[PDB]
Amino acid sequence: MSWRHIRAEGLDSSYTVLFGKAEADEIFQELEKEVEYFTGALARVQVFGKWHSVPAKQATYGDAGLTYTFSGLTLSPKPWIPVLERIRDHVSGVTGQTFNFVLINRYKDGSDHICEHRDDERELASPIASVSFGASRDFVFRHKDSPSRRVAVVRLPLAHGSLLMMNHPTNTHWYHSLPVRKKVLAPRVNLTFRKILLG
DNA sequence: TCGACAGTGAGACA
DNA sequence: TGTCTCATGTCG
Ligand SMILES: [Mg+2]
Repeated sequence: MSWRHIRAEGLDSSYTVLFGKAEADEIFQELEKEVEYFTGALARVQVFGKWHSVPAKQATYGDAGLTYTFSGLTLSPKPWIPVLERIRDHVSGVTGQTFNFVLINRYKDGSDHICEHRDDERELASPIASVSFGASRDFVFRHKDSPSRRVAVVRLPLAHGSLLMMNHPTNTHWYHSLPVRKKVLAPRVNLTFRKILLG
């Protein structure tokens, strides 16, 4: 496989094109058709007098019997459906890793974005694999100390059919964003595969 | 609650 | 002047 290695102080990611266009088109259509997102209908749930947010506008699938936590609650993901198994297997096939969980986000146009954040490290093992379909969207890495010092910025279009692996310690020293882009009008679907520890 | 996203001011440039 | 990009406040 042909990989672009994105390297900098505390940043190890690599990027490749996982699926050719024909196949990326097919899979995208199947995703749009088949994935079931949480609606907005239920925002919060309260226990012991303290509220807890409930996932909205995302879908989670994973292995039977698995549980993950979210905003303090413990959930079960939907069991895998075939298009996701197909995608998981290609990722596995090209990295040597296994994954038991995927978080799917849909960005219906360039107004949908994600603000700077660092993944919830607490429940993970190991590399996060991010697979993109639909419209190309720029993805941005900013160092968590850049205020103290001035560290470089790294900017990467995540293209249709692509795979971005984020390996240690990329998620420890750098925040990530998917910034707004008005010019972009078509939707993007992103799949983030993880391995949730049984411990 | 605290996580997703609304809101906003500075700067760029058309 | 108008839209965009970058980098604290709110609320369910
Ligand atoms: Mg993330």
